Amino acid sequence: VMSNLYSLNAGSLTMSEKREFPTVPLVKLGSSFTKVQDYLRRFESIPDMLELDHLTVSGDVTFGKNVSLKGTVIIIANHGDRIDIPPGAVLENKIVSGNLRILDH
Amino acid sequence: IRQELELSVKKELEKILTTASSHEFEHTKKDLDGFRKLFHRFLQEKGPSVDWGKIQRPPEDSIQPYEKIKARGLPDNISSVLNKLVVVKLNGGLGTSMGCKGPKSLIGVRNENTFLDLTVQQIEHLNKTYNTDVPLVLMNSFNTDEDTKKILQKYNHCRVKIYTFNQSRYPRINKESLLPVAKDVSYSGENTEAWYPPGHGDIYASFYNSGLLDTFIGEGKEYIFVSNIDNLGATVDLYILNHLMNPPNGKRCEFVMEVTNKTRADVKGGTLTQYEGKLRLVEIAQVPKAHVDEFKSVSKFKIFNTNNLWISLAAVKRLQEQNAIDMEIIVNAKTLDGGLNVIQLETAVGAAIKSFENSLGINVPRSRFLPVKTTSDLLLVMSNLYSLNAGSLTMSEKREFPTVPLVKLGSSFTKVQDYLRRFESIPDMLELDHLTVSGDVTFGKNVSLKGTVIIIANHGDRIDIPPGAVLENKIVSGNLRILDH
Amino acid sequence: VMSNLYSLNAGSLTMSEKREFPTVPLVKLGSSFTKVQDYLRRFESIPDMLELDHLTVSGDVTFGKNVSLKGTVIIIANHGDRIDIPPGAVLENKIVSGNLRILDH
Amino acid sequence: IRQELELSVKKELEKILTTASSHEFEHTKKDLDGFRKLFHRFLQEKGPSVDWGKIQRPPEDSIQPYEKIKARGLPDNISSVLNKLVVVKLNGGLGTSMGCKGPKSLIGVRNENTFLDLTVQQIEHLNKTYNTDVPLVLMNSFNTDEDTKKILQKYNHCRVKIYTFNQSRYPRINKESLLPVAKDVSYSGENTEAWYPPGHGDIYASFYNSGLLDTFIGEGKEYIFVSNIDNLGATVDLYILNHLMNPPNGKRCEFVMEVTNKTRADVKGGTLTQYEGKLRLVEIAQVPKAHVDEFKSVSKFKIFNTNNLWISLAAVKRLQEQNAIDMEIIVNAKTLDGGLNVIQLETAVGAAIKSFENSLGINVPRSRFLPVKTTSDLLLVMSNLYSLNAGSLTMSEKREFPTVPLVKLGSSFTKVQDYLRRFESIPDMLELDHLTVSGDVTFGKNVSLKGTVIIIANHGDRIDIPPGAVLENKIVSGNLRILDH
Ligand SMILES: O=c1ccn([C@@H]2O[C@H](COP(=O)(O)OP(=O)(O)O[C@H]3O[C@H](CO)[C@@H](O)[C@H](O)[C@H]3O)[C@@H](O)[C@H]2O)c(=O)[nH]1
Ligand SMILES: [Zn+2]
Ligand SMILES: [Zn+2]
Ligand SMILES: [Zn+2]
Ligand SMILES: [Zn+2]
Ligand SMILES: [Zn+2]
Ligand SMILES: [Zn+2]
Ligand SMILES: [Zn+2]
Repeated sequence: VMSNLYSLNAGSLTMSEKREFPTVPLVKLGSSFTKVQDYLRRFESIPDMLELDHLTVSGDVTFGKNVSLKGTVIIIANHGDRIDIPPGAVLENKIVSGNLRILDH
Repeated sequence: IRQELELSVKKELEKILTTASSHEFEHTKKDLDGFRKLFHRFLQEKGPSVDWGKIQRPPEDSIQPYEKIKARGLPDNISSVLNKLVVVKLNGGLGTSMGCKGPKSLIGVRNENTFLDLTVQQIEHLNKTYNTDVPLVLMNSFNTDEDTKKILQKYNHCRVKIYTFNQSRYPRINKESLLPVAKDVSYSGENTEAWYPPGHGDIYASFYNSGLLDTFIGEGKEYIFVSNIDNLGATVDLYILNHLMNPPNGKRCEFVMEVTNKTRADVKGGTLTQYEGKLRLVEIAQVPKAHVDEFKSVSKFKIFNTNNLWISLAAVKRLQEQNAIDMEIIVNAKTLDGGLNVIQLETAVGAAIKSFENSLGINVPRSRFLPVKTTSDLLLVMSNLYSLNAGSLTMSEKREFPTVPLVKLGSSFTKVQDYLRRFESIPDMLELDHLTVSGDVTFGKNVSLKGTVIIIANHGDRIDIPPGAVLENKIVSGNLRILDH
Repeated sequence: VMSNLYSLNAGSLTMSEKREFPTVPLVKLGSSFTKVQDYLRRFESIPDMLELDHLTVSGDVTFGKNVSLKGTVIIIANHGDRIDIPPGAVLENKIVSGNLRILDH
Repeated sequence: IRQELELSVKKELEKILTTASSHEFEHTKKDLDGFRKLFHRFLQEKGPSVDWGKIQRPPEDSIQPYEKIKARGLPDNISSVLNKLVVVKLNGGLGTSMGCKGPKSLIGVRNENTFLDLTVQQIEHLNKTYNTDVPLVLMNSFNTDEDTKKILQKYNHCRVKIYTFNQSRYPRINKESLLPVAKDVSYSGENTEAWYPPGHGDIYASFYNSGLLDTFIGEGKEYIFVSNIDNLGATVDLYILNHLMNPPNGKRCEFVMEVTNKTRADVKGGTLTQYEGKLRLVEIAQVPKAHVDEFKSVSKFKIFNTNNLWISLAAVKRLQEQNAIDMEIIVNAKTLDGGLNVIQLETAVGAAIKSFENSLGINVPRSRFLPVKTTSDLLLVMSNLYSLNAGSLTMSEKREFPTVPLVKLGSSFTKVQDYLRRFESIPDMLELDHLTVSGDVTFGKNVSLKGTVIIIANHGDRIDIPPGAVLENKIVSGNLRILDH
């Protein structure tokens, strides 16, 4: 609902005219995202989901600004591990797993 | 300059020619002739491109929905139309994508039936029920010709007339220097890396030179139906056939291609446009990089090409006789193990649709387009998700939702041996929707996969899904090993 | 006592006649199964132990519905690791170990 | 509308006022008056209020190269010229960024010497060698005043007259209400929730009201040298002082700020320009909408402000008693304990340069601009890379190349306490160019770092660099625990 997948007017949401395929994508964020505070925290910005179809996020994950999610994206971070998807990242039909931490210099 | 290039290449080509066993010299000469013409055309125009201004969406009567065709009903006498048809299957390729050495056609698909077994079973059963005699023509390649002929013996008692004709063989040409890399050696020289099957497209030239189209046109045949051996959906359709040999208002269509609607997946290409009065198959490479996104857009172009084509022998002969048959030049670059950057010129059978009169598209269900590119497809096709009869696969009546699920097995599964190894049995996928398997994974017997199952095993780790396991909308990760006690 | 290993009638328990041999099997559930609450929560249902001899389960372990245990089963989840036995899983003469998490979708 | 709301706010402030300290009651209003003036002023000009056209680059001789001043620069008499000067240091800052409450000035920088200790040392040694009497003055804040006045007992016997004055404290203002945050709890609820220092501008208002202006101008002082206590480079320069009090052609300069060339790091600061006939300090904020990217361009504006200023007390009195002092209103916002969003108004001391006659910048070497803001700077300053003499740091002459090396310590090193703990001694960094350390890292005694050194201890991991280790153009990673036996 927050993504550009949808458009809001007069308190009414409708799917984007720019959605190439009429269907609503599938998105399952893990337990790390369950609480709204956490959800908001972990998305630097709401990524581009206009071309998205499947999205599975499981572990400890974060999203920088201007990430773009297309088609089937399965990001999975194992227990203990964490994944920091860098900003501007374009994930299209990728399955991304492991343990990556991005730190300030 | 360009002329000097051409003539410089060709007399070197003449030098190559001088090497030949007489066994298959004259048939070599033609191929060289064919190549050379391709090369003459190659430099006739460069940066092959299309004027986007002159492009248009096809008229609504130029791509008819298959359900109208089926609406019309099947023909009054199936025999008389089946006897006017000939089945052609493309067999140019081998199972290296599936990690098998031999021709693809031979890889086992379901219950010890290989692709070829399935095609043969189909046409045979077709004949047996309709008391007709349809031929099967296999367009082989130098990589598959021999490997393939060896096994044709199995079909001596099966009720079908299997033919064969070898596709051309063109020299790979170096990229920087537009010269051929061949050392004037035969096939036996292990210089097979210096040759290639031009195109699925040269079939016109290859089918003409084989003399089978004259046999068949003389034998009272009107149409050939070309498809791939791996495309399990490319059955011979009696409705499409009816619309071909009993045409309404007397419109004879020389060339009709099956198209289907695009998914976000298959945006790849092969969409019909109206260009300069006639239908044209347009591929992404042909489109400028300015309008490449607009070309992919599903509003403007809703369909794409299934290389299921029905063509009239007559028109093939007429057009090939005149060299009026026209297809864009695919310049395909490759770098092989030897460490050599080369290009190889080729053509796509579909692209010729613009040279035929009254060319037509018909939007067939995806059911007719089930390419088995890789082992994940195999998993679909082997499961109870599908049902096999007379070499024809159809989706299970027990599939609650009409869609085909999505399945992506990792690199550990890529090779058929590995795939078979890792599945103790083919699991229940009747209720499946998404399946992603990534790492080192194994499946015991009587596993059941429902909805969205994402099994993921990390690098190094391994997952042994125990037998009888029911995974429904689960995402399972980690490292579990099950050992015998 | 809870399994199909015993049949209950009018309060009275009697070992199932279907049991091949009159011997009672050996079962040792780890510390994570000591409290009745955990135990109950950790077995989505009572598995099939009618052909069981040896059951040893140690560590963080979870059972799905309809699991079938036969002969000798040893399930060892190390410190920090968990093991979720998927439902319907039949284990017959096996030692199963490692770290496997089964999450909903 | 705006005025109607302003007066509404003024009433509230009067409601604030009625509570105060008997002994410290009155001046509060003086501070408060300054506040409204600020409020009036900030509503007077809403928006950019500055075009892009009238701005031009400073003409040459607007700013003179320090090398030109140092040429035949030392005065014939250094006592008399020093006797006319008073040193002012900005002490209204805490070391919370370095993880301590205390005023930043009190944080030990080198060999148990604090920033203050260094300054005091410097001017004391000045006095002792040149037989003069230079005063030192601290601009304190309500966060540092008491804490500073408590420890000033140290320098009782040190030959230097130290004075102190507290800058104004203004009430924060709510972003939507435009009314004072005014929790006023009372101040028992802490100030950060309740009050703030106006940033550097006030210096003119509070330095006058303290009576020190009249004192020093009356004592026989002509000039006042302003800088930060954390800027180790900002020493009393006798050459600048000579070009200042003994100017050529008798042209006296009432205001002069030291600027320096912009490195890639210092492209975010404010820069000197010529606007409407006079030199002015311009800020990013001052440059709305179009033409913004060019401001950053080092081609257009090659220098930035060091905040090392020299001013005439006479000019300050003359301009302050006329309220002719004009600085661009700066508005900033944030909140935390309040769980609020809050606005506070302040000004900048450097901005006032426009309101002075014969304003003149000078381009000093970075030698004089060395702001110690983080532990990473402490490591740099504490190392053999710098030599200490009488509170003055100078880069080692042994340093082959004049450039300062880059060093970045991790989150584990942010607090000076942790930082000190993690270095059994300051390593040799004299041949260092590039140092990056991240994670749980510790250094033994007599470590030597040369060239580029990257030390990465991943999450959970520790790295104990063994003592005496010499690391030269290495990147060390992993997990190593060195224990005692
Ligand atoms: O020069 C060649 C190469 C391959 N083949 C045969 O045909 C198939 C090659 O086609 P495939 O690898 O299945 O993909 P494409 O070459 O793109 O051709 C067809 O199969 C694709 C399956 O996705 C469809 O997308 C295309 O539209 C359709 O033209 C192989 O099985 C070979 O037996 C030939 O006859 N000649
Ligand atoms: Zn031969
Ligand atoms: Zn094989
Ligand atoms: Zn459940
Ligand atoms: Zn000068
Ligand atoms: Zn300050
Ligand atoms: Zn002293
Ligand atoms: Zn600490």
